[PDB]
Amino acid sequence: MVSSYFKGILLNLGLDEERIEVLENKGGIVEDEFEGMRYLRLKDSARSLRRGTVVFDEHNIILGFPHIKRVVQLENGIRRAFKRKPFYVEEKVDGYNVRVAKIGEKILVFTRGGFVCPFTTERIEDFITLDFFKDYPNMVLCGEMAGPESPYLVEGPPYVKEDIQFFLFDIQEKKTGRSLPVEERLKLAEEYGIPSVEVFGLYDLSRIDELHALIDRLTKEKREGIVMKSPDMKKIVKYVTPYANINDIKIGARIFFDLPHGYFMQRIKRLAFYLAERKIRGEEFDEYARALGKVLLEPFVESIWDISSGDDEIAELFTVRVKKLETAHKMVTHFERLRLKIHIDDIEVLDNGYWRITFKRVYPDATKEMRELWNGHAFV
Amino acid sequence: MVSSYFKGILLNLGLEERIEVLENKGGIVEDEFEGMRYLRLKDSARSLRRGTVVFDEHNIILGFPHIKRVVQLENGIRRAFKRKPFYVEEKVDGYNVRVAKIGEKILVFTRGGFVCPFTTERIEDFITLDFFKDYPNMVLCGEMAGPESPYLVEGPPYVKEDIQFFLFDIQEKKTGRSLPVEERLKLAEEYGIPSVEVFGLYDLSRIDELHALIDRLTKEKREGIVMKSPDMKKIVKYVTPYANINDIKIGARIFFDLPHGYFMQRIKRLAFYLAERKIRGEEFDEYARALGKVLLEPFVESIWDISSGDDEIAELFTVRVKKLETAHKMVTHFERLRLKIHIDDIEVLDNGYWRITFKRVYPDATKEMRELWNGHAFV
Ligand SMILES: [Mg+2]
Ligand SMILES: [Mg+2]
Ligand SMILES: [Mg+2]
Ligand SMILES: [Mg+2]
Repeated sequence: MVSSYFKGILLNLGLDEERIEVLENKGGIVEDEFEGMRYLRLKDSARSLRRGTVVFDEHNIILGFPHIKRVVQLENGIRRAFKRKPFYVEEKVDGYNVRVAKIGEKILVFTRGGFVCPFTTERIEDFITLDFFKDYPNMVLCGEMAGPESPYLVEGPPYVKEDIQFFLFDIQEKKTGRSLPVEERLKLAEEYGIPSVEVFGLYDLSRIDELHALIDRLTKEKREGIVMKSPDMKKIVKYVTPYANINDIKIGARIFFDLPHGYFMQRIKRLAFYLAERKIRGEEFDEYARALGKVLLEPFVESIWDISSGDDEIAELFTVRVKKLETAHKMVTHFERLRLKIHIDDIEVLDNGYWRITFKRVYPDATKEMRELWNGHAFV
Repeated sequence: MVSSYFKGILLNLGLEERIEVLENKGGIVEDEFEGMRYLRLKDSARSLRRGTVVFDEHNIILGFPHIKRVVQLENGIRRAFKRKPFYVEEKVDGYNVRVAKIGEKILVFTRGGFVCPFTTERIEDFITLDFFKDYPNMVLCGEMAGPESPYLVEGPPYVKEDIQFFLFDIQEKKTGRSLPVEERLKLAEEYGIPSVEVFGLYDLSRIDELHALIDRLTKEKREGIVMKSPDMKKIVKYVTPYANINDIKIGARIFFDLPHGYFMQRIKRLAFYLAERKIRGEEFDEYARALGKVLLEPFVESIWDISSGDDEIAELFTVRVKKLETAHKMVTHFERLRLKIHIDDIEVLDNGYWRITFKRVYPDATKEMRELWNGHAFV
């Protein structure tokens, strides 16, 4: 299933031969390839090797990016995680996660599951300079790709007016995955001109009222929230705005079916805890209640009306810019391997010579369930 | 674990290897009420649904079948009934009971096959027993519904106190076969058995009057309808937007540890009603405000509750009983069902009945809600 070459490295990393075989049998480790380079991808977690870890050889091991725990009550979440000790507060940028690393003679960009993104890898030199990897070839840039022309999202931060951008939020060591302290990472980002998430400053529990004011401002500005980090990067907690929760519901409600478990309920819970913590009442409360009802029902009702007349499927349209037409071809192939039903809907050349590719992703299982229900299917 | 007497009947009913798996896994269990032992089917086995109870070779009470719902009324009718006629009955919001003569006793069973000590002791208050003198092999299936219920905190608006029985089926022992609608209604009248309201005989061509009926039931805070072919072979339910919104209001006080999809299924049902009826503008906005309010207001109120104090999320509800012993039997029964319920208040009514106020607490929902309020971090 997977070569003993890769199993050999997993052993040198301390993994047990018996565990390696179980992972191989269950598909928890799989082989993949990008432009001729073979690598092992961890679909499941293995000891200190997180999901999304990729292995090319004994040195080129890129650990998966760790999950970040959330709090839904900000003040008490800070007291529990940080006590009264200081922490950095960074913008949580709404995009997709990437890890950028020098592998052999190539710069590869890995998405969260450990796939090489052909779009982001081809265009990485538009978003960052590569001087960093000349000096720090054993280091991994971790960041968010975010913007209005994204291959993976249909929303983004409001200050990105076109195309897509990189926002550094961590620098990690190969093989160990160890994060540099915040201050060192920011010094490297400035030294190399690497675009960074916005750092709002150093805060602590005693400054909770300013943090609430920050959340309210990010809400009005249609931004997602914050990530709180101890200076040594050992404690990390996220917290999202009510806008993030309401807009996610709006986007998701067009599809409604076949979404991750709890997608809607978790966000309703996050809204209720925000409303409780901030003691919002009266007319202000009613505005949130009306907004929640609207984003649950209006996009869903609109899709029911759509699927009730015709053979059209529920779809999302999105665009990206590419330098070479071949890249668009590589994306369609990549989208299929990821089991997504995506095709090219439109192509245009821009005034700067980039191709603007409009993709259409359809949701056939969600469409089928919605249409069967509309056509009167009876269920227990 | 389970007697060879009961396993023998299960075999005579068509179930031998499956019987042993059921015994080992606890899918069939033995129970007892006032000295009568019976087998209860905790899981379904072939044509024997969950809630089937077995006392002997003859006294077999089949579990009540699930009823499929439609969320799009006009197309659901076209699919289920085509253009053939069907009866339309009120769906009464209560709990399901099966009433049967077992030996010399009249026992009342809830959906899972437990004898309800409350409904069994008081059954003569809700129905007459003449029916079982003439039809001892028949089972009355009905809804117990009202403002003083042991199992619900809502009920139909036209029941002003206590609780009432509403007949909706008459089934044969052992076979579970339902009598045709017209025959069940004639029996209900002959024996004075209270019935669910029958709105009449409808068909697809009368879909606009059915919509008008739904709108009236919503305005009157009633749950919906059950549609039945005259031979009882095709049965479909459809609930009002009020039922969906009020269920959410009730559930949102607790939010956690509820059945999977409890909220999402009702939002789905709300959306299909709004689509089918082409509701728009201000009328649409009223439904969106109502949905937002019932999701958030009870939930926020409970967060405020658990944030100031050490109290647990609780529901208060009352019932009337004739004997205090009955209240004692209910507390014991509630514990056996793994519910944290205790007696909060007791009073004697002007008619000599005891009104018992129970308090059910929700320790698992309370703990999760409180941990979240106290800043617990989670993936
Ligand atoms: Mg994100
Ligand atoms: Mg979002
Ligand atoms: Mg019911
Ligand atoms: Mg109800």
